[PDB]
Amino acid sequence: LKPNAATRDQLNIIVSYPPTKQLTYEEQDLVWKFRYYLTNQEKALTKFLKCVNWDLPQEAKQALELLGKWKPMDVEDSLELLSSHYTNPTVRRYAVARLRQADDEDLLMYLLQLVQALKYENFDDIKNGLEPINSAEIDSSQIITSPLPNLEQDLCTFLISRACKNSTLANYLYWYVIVECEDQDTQQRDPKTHEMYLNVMRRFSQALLKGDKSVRVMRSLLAAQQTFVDRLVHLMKAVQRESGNRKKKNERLQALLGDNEKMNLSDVELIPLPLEPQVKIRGIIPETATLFKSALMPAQLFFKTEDGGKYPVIFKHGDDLRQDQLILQIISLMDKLLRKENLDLKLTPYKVLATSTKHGFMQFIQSVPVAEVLDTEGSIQNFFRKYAPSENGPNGISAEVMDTYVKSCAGYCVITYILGVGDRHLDNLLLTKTGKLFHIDFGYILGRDPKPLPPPMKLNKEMVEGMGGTQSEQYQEFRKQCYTAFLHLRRYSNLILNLFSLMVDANIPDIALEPDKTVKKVQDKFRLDLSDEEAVHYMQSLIDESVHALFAA
Ligand SMILES: C[C@@H]1COCCN1C1=N[C@H]2N(CC[C@@H](C(F)(F)F)N2Cc2cncc(Cl)c2)C(=O)C1
Repeated sequence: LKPNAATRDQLNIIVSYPPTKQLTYEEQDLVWKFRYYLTNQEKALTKFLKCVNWDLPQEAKQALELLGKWKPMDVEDSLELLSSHYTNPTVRRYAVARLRQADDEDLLMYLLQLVQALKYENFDDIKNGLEPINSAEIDSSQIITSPLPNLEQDLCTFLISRACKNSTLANYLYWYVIVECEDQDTQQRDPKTHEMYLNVMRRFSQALLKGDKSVRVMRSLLAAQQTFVDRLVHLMKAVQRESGNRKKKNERLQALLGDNEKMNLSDVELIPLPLEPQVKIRGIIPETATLFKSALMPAQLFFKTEDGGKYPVIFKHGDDLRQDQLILQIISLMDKLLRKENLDLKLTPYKVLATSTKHGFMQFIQSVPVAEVLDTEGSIQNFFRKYAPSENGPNGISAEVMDTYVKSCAGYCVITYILGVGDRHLDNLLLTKTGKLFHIDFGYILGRDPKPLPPPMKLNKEMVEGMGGTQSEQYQEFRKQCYTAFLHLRRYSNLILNLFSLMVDANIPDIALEPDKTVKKVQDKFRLDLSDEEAVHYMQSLIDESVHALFAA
């Protein structure tokens, strides 16, 4: 029953191993023996469930008795029980029971991954949920637009249940499920999975229709959004087909946008913007809409908002926004995590929402790429002097602007390092007149890069020069903020890792390459082998080596 002191210490070693580390057969044999003692340790549960062979009915049965008797697990820990690693129905109900304890604010932080977790759920239990054919004959983008006249819930039931009580959650659940239906690789390689997402959508549609006055209206709005996107897509196809230069294309873009009788995109009743449903839109301003220099022909569009505002967006048609959608979702979570630890590092986690595997939205943040900053003002400090001057301020620039700059440089240095962001150049490093420095274009992630031998630390001459060099007080503050952000993010390793673990079968280019090796790629950047004091030095070493190497050119 109770182990000795030396054994109690041996078990403690195991309980606090990283998630990618595999327990040995004898290691598990020990944990299995003292499973009743381990009951008082919530962090032991994870290690315990890794000892069970769910193909052995009595072992599974034995384990589930202990699950009900175990110390209730964390909401961050419950995300591990929804991964592909656990498919036993009761285990997955336990995970959901722990999510029933979370706020919608947190549920929203994990919803991208939760929608993905439906792939490991029971497809029949989801089908038998439909109250009273070829799957290709059922258009996903037509379900909501064609309305017909303790451990009780599974994941599907739960997500819909909460989506009816909350309009924001419903908007994302809808679009996250819409893109999972629209996935052509899933349709072709796993037809039974594609059928499931359709059944989740029909269940959601049905659930709304059975709801009250406010719930029933959510279904109309969702259908109004679908319809708007559908028409924006048709407008895009048209402009991309239009023969001529960018000038002739923009003429056609604004021409069609101006034609509300034909297109219905310039004047509409207030509908939640798919990208940020907290924002209601009146339609697109035609005259301000144009195409970017890019060969894809993406469009910058100005949405008239509920309160006279103008919300710029990038609408890409002919591209998959899911990888950028994941990266921006992680940067947002990491920013929220740092703020929770009272460390606001002036980050720019703009919104990205793929509305299909072929099209999506992006929240446009007014800025100038550092490339252009140099092409016109010659330096980051010259640019900041122009738009943000102060006589008493450091290097003849405002304190707030200088402070925001150092803070975001440090924030992004750590995040881009942890997420292993490749293809870094001055075209995708953006700067704001408030001092906000941020990265865009997440086409190369988790150590992937177009060029061979990419550096682990994405830092350059211009960035350091903008700080007033290596001997500045600012440079010292930069270092201090890097290693602080790092220790804070390392604290939330389990969560960042469990979420990435739920993206292995998501069809994210750079995750698909090595799904098995993905979690470890991230897990290694945290350097969980090192103590906080060691980590601080490891970070300072990265910075030194990086800076020395960049001046050596
Ligand atoms: C929404 C965010 C944040 O706000 C800023 C823009 N932005 C992005 N811009 C972007 N891009 C891919 C390349 C091109 C595009 F989309 F046209 F194909 N550019 C335009 C672009 C490129 N370089 C500088 C600027 Cl300001 C603008 C992004 O993945 C994100």
